[PDB]
Parts: sequence; C-alpha cells; structure tokens
Amino acid sequence: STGSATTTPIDSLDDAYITPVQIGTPAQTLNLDFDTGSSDLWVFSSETTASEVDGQTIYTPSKSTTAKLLSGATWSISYGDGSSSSGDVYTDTVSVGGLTVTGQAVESAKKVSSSFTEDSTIDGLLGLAFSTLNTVSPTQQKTFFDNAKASLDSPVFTADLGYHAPGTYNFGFIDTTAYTGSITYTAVSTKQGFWEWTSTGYAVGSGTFKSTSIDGIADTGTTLLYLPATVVSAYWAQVSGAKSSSSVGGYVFPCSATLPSFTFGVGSARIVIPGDYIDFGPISTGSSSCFGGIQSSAGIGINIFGDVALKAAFVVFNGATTPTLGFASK
Repeated sequence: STGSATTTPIDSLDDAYITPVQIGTPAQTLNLDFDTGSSDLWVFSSETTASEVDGQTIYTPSKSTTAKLLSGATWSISYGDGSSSSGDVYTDTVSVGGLTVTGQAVESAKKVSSSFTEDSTIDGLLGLAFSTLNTVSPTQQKTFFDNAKASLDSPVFTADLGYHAPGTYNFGFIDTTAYTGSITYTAVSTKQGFWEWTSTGYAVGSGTFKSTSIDGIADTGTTLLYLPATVVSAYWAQVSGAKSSSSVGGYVFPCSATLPSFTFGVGSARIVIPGDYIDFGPISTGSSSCFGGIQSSAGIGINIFGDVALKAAFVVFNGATTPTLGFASK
C-alpha cells in the first residue's frame, strides 16, 4: 500500500504545516501537524477542557463505531517550545492520503497548553519519530508509520514541504518526479528516538564551504533551523545590522535586508536554503525588525533541522531495519 496527502502552511510565514487525517467511522477529518520530532498522535477532542478549545475541529470518539477506549492508558507530552498536552487514549481507524491503519492509538487531549488553544488551525499532532518516544503509559503505543510500515510497498515516508506553498507527505513510495538530481542517503542514530544524523558542514551565501560535523535532528514539527552558535554567528555576520536580541529571543535583522542563502552538507551533496526562506517577518506587527529563521541551538541541547532546512529539500525517512535519511534538491 501507499498514501499521499497534501500538507499546507498554516499561515503566510510557514510557521507549521497541516495535513488532513481521517479518524474513525464515519470519518472525522482533522488537520494534524505531522511531527518527525515526536511520537504521539494526539487530537483535540470531545474530552478537551472546553475553555482550552478555540476554533479547532475535535475528534468525538462516541460518534465513531470503530473507536475503543484503551483502558487505563494515559499520555502526557512536553515539547521543545514549552507547550504540552495530556489525556487518555482510544484505538481507532486512521487514514492518511488513502493509507489506512486499524487499531491506531489516538491520544485524546483532556488538557492542552495555551499555545495549542491559541492556534485554531492545528487540531493535533501526528508523531513520526521513533515509537520509543511515545508517551502512552502503562503500555507504550506505536506511531502511525510504525503501524503502517509492514503493509507499505517500501518502508519509507517522504516530506516535501513547500516554501509559502503546499507540499506533500507520501508513505510507502519515493516520487521520482518530486526532486532533481539524485537522493543522498546518510546514517541515522535512533539512540535519542529522533531522525538524528550528521551534516558534513555549511556555507553562508557564496562563501566557501566549511567541512565540520553537525549532529542534529530532521524535525518537521520545528519551524526554524537551530545550529551551533558559531555557525549562526557566521551566518548573521553577513547581514548588515543583524544582532542577537535577548529581549526578542534570538537573532533579528533589518526588514530592509536581502538575506544570503545558507548551504548545509549531506555527505558530499549540498542543500541550499534560499535567503528568503530565512525571513520570518516583523517581530511584532508593523516593526522594521524582522525575526531570523536560523537561530542558535545553545541551551536546547540538540541541533534541529526544522522546516526552514527541510523545505529546501525532498527528504526521505527510510524506516528499513537500519534507518537512514535521504536528501535531494528540488
């Protein structure tokens, strides 16, 4: 089997992407944030504290003839941005882009933090990291990918995120029309439960490539590119008037600037992030200070190849017995 679903930016900045997901019988379609940096499929629901729901579509398990309480199971998750959610667990039928999993754990939110309430466009998360990170207790549950994998034509999924445009998540096949040149594959460590890999270096604009190992994670659920402070400083040094602002929470730059590209290495291959991908617009409405899309990972404890980086590539998440990542230009 295969699946193919369009993923759509939630706003004009590509802060996140939402993908429609069919849950239950009859189908309830929710728009979920596919997150290769976590491993819980959780939804706004009929159980979510009413004051914490503001415009989201909810899953109502009592209206699904295939929903079953997973008795005694609870979940609770904290993300890198300090957001959180928790609740109980149903099993139900879940379909993505025509690919159906029966008996998928659908984690129903009783509680969500303010950042989830305030975002009406995201109805929950669909985790695509390794199932070792799943938070369900006392019986850990599998991700949608892990449950689908045996049925897929190939044990893979791909992320093809758009810049200020829709893109695609495919399951079980690699669309050879969706990228240019060849796919470069690189090793993955699953030790921390992530799609963790080592970039071979970087370049800023038309500058020479710096060969250096940068361990980080391929994370579709993180907006920005978080890299070591040395690398980030070298990038923003090429932008007149850019500076790190402790008040704002990172590097800002004059909205009048033209940003240089940023290149990262994948083995001997190179992915180029155009300068426009690094602009996240005014820090507050009407400001001439703009927020940068490359920020320091110092104090996060891991480098993160978030959407800024991944949207510049066609990305293969190879879930074979020895997982690997692939990157192609597009």
